[PDB]
Amino acid sequence: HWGYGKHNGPEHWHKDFPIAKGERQSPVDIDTHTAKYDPSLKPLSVSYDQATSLRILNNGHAFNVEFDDSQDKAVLKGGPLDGTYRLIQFHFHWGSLDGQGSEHTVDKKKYAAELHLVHWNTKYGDFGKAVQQPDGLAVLGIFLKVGSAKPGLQKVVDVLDSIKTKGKSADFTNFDPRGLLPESLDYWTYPGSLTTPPLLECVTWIVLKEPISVSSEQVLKFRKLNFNGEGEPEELMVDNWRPAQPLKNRQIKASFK
Ligand SMILES: N#CCCN(CCc1ccccc1)CC(=O)N(CCc1ccccc1)CCc1ccc(S(N)(=O)=O)cc1
Ligand SMILES: [Zn+2]
Repeated sequence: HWGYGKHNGPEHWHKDFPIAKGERQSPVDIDTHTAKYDPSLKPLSVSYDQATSLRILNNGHAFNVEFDDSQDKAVLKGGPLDGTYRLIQFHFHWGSLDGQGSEHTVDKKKYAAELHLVHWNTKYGDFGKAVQQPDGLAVLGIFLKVGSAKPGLQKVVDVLDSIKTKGKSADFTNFDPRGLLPESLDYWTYPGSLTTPPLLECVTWIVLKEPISVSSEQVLKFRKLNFNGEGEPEELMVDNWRPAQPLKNRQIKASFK
């Protein structure tokens, strides 16, 4: 099955998922000099005060912090979006070294990791229906660079020992995702896709310009996770990122001058 290795990685995905070579694939390189300021874009509205986290899961490709999305509790609105998008989960992509790990790049620069806060358009009723729609999802992407620790990330870091291997989950209630945001909500936006199989072209990408800083020790703990299940040979969960895909007939818009 698909993964991030030599024999099942991104260059192989198109055989099972031909949309891998489609017209609106993600991630992409964000060329900052070519992105155009769009004064029509509204400020983002991130309303996470009532978020209800439930569980953290190692799914064999990353780890997901899952939320209760059966009501409008933590929602994303505004910016390029029409309607209300409910937070369902967040996860990260990261590298084996501090100079790689992000999926999006900025003027070809790779960050150490990238956080994805995944939201779905409530007009489609459930997440499975939303992924079948060109405007079904909104993913808020946030770059991580290595420097000072992010205090709001530590509760995630400290539970990773309990979900080392594929298929392990742990209770993860009362986690506040507002502690993972940078100061500025300035962003770039473009129409794209899920960055893993099934690579569905259902995502409005909103990528924040300002990275958050995490410590070397925090990212080192991400790198102790495993792709494998328990009782299988250890394969470290590192370099779980897809590289930049062709922009094709798309324009990246900036919320800021
Ligand atoms: N069992 C099992 C796992 C099944 N998942 C969903 C469970 C679900 C939840 C609500 C309603 C229906 C189904 C599957 C699941 O999540 N994805 C697969 C596509 C999908 C979505 C919904 C239904 C079928 C397939 C999305 C995974 C995904 C990939 C990449 C990014 S990224 N890097 O672009 O942000 C974000 C999220
Ligand atoms: Zn992702």
